[PDB]
Amino acid sequence: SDWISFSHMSSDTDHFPIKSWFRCEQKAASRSYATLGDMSHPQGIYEVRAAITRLISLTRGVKCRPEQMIIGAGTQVLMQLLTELLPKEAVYAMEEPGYRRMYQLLKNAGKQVKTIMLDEKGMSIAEITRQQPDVLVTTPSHQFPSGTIMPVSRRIQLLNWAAEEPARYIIEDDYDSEFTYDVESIPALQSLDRFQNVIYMGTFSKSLLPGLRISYMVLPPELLRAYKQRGYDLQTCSSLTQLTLQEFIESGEYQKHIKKMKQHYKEKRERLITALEAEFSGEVTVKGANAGLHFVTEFDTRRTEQDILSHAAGLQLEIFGMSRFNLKTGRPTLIIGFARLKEEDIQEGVQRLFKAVYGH
Amino acid sequence: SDWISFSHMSSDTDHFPIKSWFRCEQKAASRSYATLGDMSHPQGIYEVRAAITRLISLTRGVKCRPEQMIIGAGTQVLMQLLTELLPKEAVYAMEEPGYRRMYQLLKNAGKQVKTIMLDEKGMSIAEITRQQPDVLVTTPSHQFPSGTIMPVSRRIQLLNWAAEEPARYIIEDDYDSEFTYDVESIPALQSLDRFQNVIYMGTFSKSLLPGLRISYMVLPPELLRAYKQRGYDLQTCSSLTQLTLQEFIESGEYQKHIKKMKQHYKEKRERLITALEAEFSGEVTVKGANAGLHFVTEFDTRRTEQDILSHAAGLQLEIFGMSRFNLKTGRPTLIIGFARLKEEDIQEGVQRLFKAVYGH
Ligand SMILES: Cc1ncc(COP(=O)(O)O)c(CN[C@H](CF)CCC(=O)O)c1O
Ligand SMILES: Cc1ncc(COP(=O)(O)O)c(CN[C@H](CF)CCC(=O)O)c1O
Repeated sequence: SDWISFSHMSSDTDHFPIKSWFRCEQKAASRSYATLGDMSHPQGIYEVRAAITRLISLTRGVKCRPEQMIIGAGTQVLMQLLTELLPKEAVYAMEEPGYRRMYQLLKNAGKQVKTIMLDEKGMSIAEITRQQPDVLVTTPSHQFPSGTIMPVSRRIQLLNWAAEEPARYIIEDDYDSEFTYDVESIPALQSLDRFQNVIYMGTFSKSLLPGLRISYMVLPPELLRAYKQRGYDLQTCSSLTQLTLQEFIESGEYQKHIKKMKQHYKEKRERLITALEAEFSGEVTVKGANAGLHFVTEFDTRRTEQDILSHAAGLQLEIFGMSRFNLKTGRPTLIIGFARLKEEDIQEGVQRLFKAVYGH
Repeated sequence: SDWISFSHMSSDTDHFPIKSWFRCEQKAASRSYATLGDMSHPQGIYEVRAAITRLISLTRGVKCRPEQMIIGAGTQVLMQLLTELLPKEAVYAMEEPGYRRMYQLLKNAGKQVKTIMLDEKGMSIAEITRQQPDVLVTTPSHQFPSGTIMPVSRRIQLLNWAAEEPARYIIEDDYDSEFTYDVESIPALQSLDRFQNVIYMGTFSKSLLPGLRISYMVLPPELLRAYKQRGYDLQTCSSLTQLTLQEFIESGEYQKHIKKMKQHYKEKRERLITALEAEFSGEVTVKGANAGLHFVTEFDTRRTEQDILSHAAGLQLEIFGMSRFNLKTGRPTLIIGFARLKEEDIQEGVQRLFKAVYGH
């Protein structure tokens, strides 16, 4: 099987410093072996939380203390916990299109979920004003899946909405925030907030490996107060993985890895986009390519979205359609992930994509 | 700080084959490295599930197929999932005393939880008959915390109750089931069932390390059918830890480890009990010492339970009281864990316990 992946759900393994990660694991183990016989602190190991706290403060401008952070064996399990801290009758609002898994979670939890359309600045403040939700779920760095980078002006507008009335919350899902392309980084919503109505959520799945299972979220003082009154929660993220992450960060291996990958991802994205317009002779529209590890491609073709997806499968091309992210009409659109995609598979994979779309 | 631990929440690190575990990790990694770039199958990696399936079939007699198993980053997260598969208005029944964390979870989930007292055969079938619950939560191998081993006759009685009426479930929490002392092993409730009304739950926290975070549960066909209709769940247990566990088991390292520890735990328990009656001159009543990694000690003393716990702290002795496990009166009773307890700390720790109980 000679498969080529344009999947957004896969990550890079070719350039991941797996030997350094293991060497960090050995060092952390031989240093904190005796602690492995006990269960971790429910919020996660303090030193690990402190290591992440410093990191996100530098890279995203996030203001927090380690006592506010909770780890974190996946965004969903943390989101599950978060819904139980927020008001039970809270009305949730998600981006349309958006993360369907998180949508289905909220629906299955008996919560009312409203869908918010997007403009060129991302999540529409006009629609939020109209539908009047309680909790916002947004992806500022790189809108999942449209890829729109929410500008500061829109970020300020959401912050104002949350601040002008009591019991309003913003869940900043800062997924896929490590990378931008020929545009500058923008501070997180949580950092621009003059108050404390933002829950910041992050993950290491795209910067490290998705199989590692480490996420985190930062609670506002009152929500943190509600969490501590539980007293029955147990840490879900592995202790070995926590201590390995701490060493990986503090040894400087993480920053060294990120520095290497921004250049790698920049070059690969450039080649892929160049190859796309070359093969399609400019008959492909690329959207949301200024950040993240995926972008969107629309096609002027007589074929439907599943006809394309079907042919791609027969051509051994792993790809997903944009209708996957509909929560609640025009040219067919696909999502193109280039994290796992090997550089040598670019020209071949783009040729296979052409056949899946046009036929020949 | 020269602390001695009688804690039931700690595990053995002195005799854990940590170097073998890492060597298993290296072998599994170099063999399945490419899979680390993708998220695991939501139920867990199939080969890992199959490895656990064969294991529990041999040791506990559990009848199941890998398709029925779900991993599994902790019993609580699996129990959380289980409450969402079972009927929403299901009335739960737990052992009194029992696992307070699991009790608080169910209460926080808006579920009605009834408490069932114990007799010499464990969870009272007479009280279950009287209170008429929907779902039973029990710990047959070693009752948490009383330590009573549920005999087959009582196991059969619970199975009959669940089978004589529709929509009745038994959650077999087979925690602390690896070890018995001078008594024979008893097949799991799930294995003795002539039908399929039992959910079998297990963990590797006591056989391996609690920081590893690997648990599992086996669903009945209909409950499995309800799980698959979700389609939004993500695996919470680390992929590296899964693949390491598989290698650890299949290489024969696990069986070799268990064989070594049963002899270790047997000798240590014997010495501890011998030391207890020697120091206390026979004025200590030991209960529930035929299995598990802890037993119960009652004391004829004028001191209350927290006076004892307080003095133990000042004497640098980590210990917990039995009132910790009350869900909803006589001689003070403490729980004595001997998993982490070093052999050289037995005589000293038992002397410290005497001072905490009697004063001198
Ligand atoms: C909106 C969003 N926030 C966070 C994550 C990270 O979750 P975690 O690693 O468990 O912390 C994802 C990633 N979701 C998966 C990407 F591979 C699945 C995509 C699909 O269902 O199309 C995501 O979309
Ligand atoms: C009844 C019961 N079933 C399972 C587990 C194992 O859970 P997990 O490792 O996450 O799979 C425990 C262990 N509970 C902890 C033991 F250290 C805490 C004890 C306390 O709260 O007293 C337990 O009591």
